[PDB]
Amino acid sequence: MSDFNLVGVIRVMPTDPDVNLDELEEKLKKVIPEKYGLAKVEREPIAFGLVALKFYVLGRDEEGYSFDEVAEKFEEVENVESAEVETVSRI
Repeated sequence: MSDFNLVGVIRVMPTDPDVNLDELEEKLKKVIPEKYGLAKVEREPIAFGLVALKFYVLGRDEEGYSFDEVAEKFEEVENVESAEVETVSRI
């Protein structure tokens, strides 16, 4: 087929308000495995001083692709409190 037919949006919550965001994204973007693609990075700041990051990761609906997998790789990065897969959709 050659394209991407799925998108999984992973929400990452930083450990605390003081976390440098630009650096976080840059680190997370390179932790994204080779076969996945990036479609969009969004910031959703919250009232308490923190700002959640939303990654729209591209993949395929075939063995070998696991959005929970990249969420986990995301959780290994420093200053990341947690990474979850909010939803997955066909594209």
